[PDB]
Amino acid sequence: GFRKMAFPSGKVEGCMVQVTCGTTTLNGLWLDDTVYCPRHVICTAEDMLNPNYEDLLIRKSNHSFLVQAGNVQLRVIGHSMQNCLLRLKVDTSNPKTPKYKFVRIQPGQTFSVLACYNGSPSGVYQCAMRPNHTIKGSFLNGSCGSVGFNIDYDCVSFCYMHHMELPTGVHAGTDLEGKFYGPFVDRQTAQAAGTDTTITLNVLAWLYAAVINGDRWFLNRFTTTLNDFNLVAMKYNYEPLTQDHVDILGPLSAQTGIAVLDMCAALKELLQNGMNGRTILGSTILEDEFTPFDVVRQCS
Amino acid sequence: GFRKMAFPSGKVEGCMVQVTCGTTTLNGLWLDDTVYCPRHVICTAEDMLNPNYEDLLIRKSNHSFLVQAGNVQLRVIGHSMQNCLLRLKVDTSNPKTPKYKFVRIQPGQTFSVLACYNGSPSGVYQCAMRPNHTIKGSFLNGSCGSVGFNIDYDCVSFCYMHHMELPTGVHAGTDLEGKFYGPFVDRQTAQAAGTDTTITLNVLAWLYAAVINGDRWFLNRFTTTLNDFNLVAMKYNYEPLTQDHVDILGPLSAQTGIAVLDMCAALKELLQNGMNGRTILGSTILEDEFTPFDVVRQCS
Repeated sequence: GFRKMAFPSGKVEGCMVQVTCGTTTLNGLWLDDTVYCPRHVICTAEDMLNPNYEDLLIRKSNHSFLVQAGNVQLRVIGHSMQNCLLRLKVDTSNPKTPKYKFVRIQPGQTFSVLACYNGSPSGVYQCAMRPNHTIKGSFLNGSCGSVGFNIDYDCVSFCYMHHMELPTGVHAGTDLEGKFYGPFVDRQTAQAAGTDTTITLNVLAWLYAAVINGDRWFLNRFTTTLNDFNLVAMKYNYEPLTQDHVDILGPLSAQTGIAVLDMCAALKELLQNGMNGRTILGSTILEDEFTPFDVVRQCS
Repeated sequence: GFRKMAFPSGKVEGCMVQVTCGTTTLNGLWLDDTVYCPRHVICTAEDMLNPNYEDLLIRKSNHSFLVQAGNVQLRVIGHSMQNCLLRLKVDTSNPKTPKYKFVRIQPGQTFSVLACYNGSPSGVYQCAMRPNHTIKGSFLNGSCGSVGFNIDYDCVSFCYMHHMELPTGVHAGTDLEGKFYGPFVDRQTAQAAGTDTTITLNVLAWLYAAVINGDRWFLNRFTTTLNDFNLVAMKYNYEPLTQDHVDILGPLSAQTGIAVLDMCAALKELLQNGMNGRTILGSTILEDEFTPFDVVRQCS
């Protein structure tokens, strides 16, 4: 039917390093003469419950950080903290640094994650930021420091760095300025994901994709309004829709001829009676990790 | 719950080229001083119904093939045919050639596909060879020449090249010796996928993964035998199981303590009554594009 596709990972692979302090190793991101990694690399098992990061960091020598690219040591010559990241100054600029920028993404948006083990890339996956500010993700197990990204023609937009696994096994992390997505903290403490919800905009996008594919069976038999839509959505643990969501679906509506509120109607009826024994795009679930942007890029 | 992860694509990205003949463009694979591409690149719209490949090829000059790496022309200096592939000799060895080999995979096995547009990589996905020798794939739309692969530490095992879209929109292709998977032909003709089935071994693997994850709810309440298992499988359009499949599940059985025939029992009961309103690894479908090998690599 329709596959979740990740961005090609080559540009990011050449930026993955290992960073070791003491007995703790994780992944860092080497761009130009900086390596970024989770600041929790400086913690012992005992530090991790309530780490004095500022104190811990200022006590550390540059020599205490072992940064390896493959097997090659890059000497650190400065360290500073940025929110919940370390910015390590290294003695070599990465010759493989791509064109990049750093972006903070919004809940609901998608990105690719290059899962790594101690600086070795092992695989790539496509995911979304959940409304509860986690990633369901479930590979980032022990690959803290692994990064999430989007690629716009030649430019790499880094948007996530993995820091922690929460109790449910979902992943929590920061943007590349070191600011957590969601209310989580980089310590080993009592914290849980909020209740999650289904990304309604993304489901609508996927319903447009199904239309783009040639599916029309599920088109609405009745009209809805945004309010009446949101009463059902929520019974079904879907995120409520706003007019601004309605607008985002503009181009897809244009491409397909199926008005946005007609599609909201179709989703309401799919939820209440249609997805009983039926499939769309070959699937029995309503996919929510494709954005309107993703659908246009892949289905057009 | 559990994500399908593709291999990192960097090694393959640096091998993607565009090959043009006449008005037809597609992707080729540049390794050492050879470029491989679908031989149907030499066809016109009219050739494509019943192409005389041998004649077409022998009439062609080397100059008639435009091979571009990015925007850089590689001059072809010989062409020969290999089954349904062209092997073009080019004047430059790819400096980005990784360690590679070519393997033919079996139905049921998995691989990563780097989907490209006219030699530009656009995304990566993980899929399986269907029992009916197609890929459900649904991105390979206009990216003939795109390749499928597995990566074993440092070595790239190329196993697929995309050639055609069949009427259902599934993809058909060859191994890197140019031999089709399945009964398909590289012409525009009357040919269809066979009826497909569910990859039973892979579903069993995923049930082991669920156990590895901490799920035990679905464990069998009754015993089965291989024969009695295969009567149900088939009602449900699952591929029958053999003893050799039973054996392949050896290591997973070892790791989990759940005997293989106990897991077959659990699947039979999941099919007949358990997957009614319930989920495994967060999903309401029984996943069949993870092999026993994949599960060990990802869940261990």
